[PDB]
Amino acid sequence: CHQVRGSDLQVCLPKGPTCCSRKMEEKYQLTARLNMEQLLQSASMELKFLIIQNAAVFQEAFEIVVRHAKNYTNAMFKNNYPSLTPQAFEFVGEFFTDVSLYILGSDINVDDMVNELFDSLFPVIYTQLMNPGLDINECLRGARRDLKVFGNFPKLIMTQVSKSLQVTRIFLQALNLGIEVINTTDHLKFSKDCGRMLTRMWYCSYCQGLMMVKPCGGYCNVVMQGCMAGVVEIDKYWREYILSLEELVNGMDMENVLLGLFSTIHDSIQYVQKNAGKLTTTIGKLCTLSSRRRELIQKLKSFISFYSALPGYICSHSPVAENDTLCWNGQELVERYSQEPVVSQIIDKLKHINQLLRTMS
Ligand SMILES: *[C@@H]1O[C@H](CO)[C@@H](O)[C@H](O)[C@H]1NC(C)=O
Ligand SMILES: *[C@@H]1O[C@H](CO)[C@@H](O)[C@H](O)[C@H]1NC(C)=O
Repeated sequence: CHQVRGSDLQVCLPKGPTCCSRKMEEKYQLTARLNMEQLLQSASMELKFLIIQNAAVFQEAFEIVVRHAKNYTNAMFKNNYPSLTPQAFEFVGEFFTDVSLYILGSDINVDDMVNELFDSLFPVIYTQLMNPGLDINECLRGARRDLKVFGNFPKLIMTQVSKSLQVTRIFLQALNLGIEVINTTDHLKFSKDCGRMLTRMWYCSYCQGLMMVKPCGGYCNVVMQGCMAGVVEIDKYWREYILSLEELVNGMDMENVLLGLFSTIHDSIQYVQKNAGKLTTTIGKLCTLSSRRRELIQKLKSFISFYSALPGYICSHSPVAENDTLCWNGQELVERYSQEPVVSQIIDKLKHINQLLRTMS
């Protein structure tokens, strides 16, 4: 043994003498772990950055659309229903606040936003528009629904906005989930047998005192196919996630729906006032964007074989003798080579988001 870069070892199969002890064997084991990790990192980096890019852009683009709709809706109220301000400035803000929250994954029930909106809207219509001239607020909030003053305008808005806010939410959910599974890949822990085999493949030749010999490609594939056995099962679910995503995008907006809200609300106010006469009395008694989507799907399809091409990536981006001549077989230099929990969580997450994508478009 010159420079290197009995027997009681536990990894390197000792044909006879050996250059390395049990302690240098443990060194070689940890550097195999570090090496596999770096390689997995490099495999997943470009795809990870792609989805990180678009998740950040699309989130702001959608946030811009909500802010613009809020101000337009606020301005339309200020201009057409000044008697309803400043109260309108408050329930419009309440609604679009929940819009963004619902878009970004918060537990928000759409039927509320609409119902809270109309529950807040009706008392100020009654007091300021229908019968001009504080303790009686809660009665009017209850009579709004008990007397169905807006007809089916709330249901109409409910379906108008729930369909458009659901697709936008799920699109952001799927982008962030892809980041989360791909980022999990470079942290995948493998079996101890795989680690011992990786050590034999990459480093045990130095223990026999060889300097330039590389492992056989065939030996690398048998080793890698054995290491990535659970990982390759993820391929079919990843391909369905890509295709389901491509389905959603080809089917697509939220701007028109949210911009159109004031028009629908205004007609709902007109409906109510068509009944002010009798309604007062009873209440008296009672009381390039699309271009970005395309380019993302284009780049995303180029990575559709990520999990199936992964073992080949590790073998090709490490020194191997793909020729299978004068190569290291794990225990001797040969002339020609002859012969889950975390994974299941990735599966489950891909299954869940793939249902959500399917049943949308
Ligand atoms: C548009 O709406 C958003 C809502 O948060 C607000 O921050 C922004 O200042 C508005 N722009 C105006 C009022 O010019
Ligand atoms: C990636 O995974 C690591 C470890 O699991 C975690 O610390 C990090 O926050 C994750 N990053 C993203 C963007 O998911």
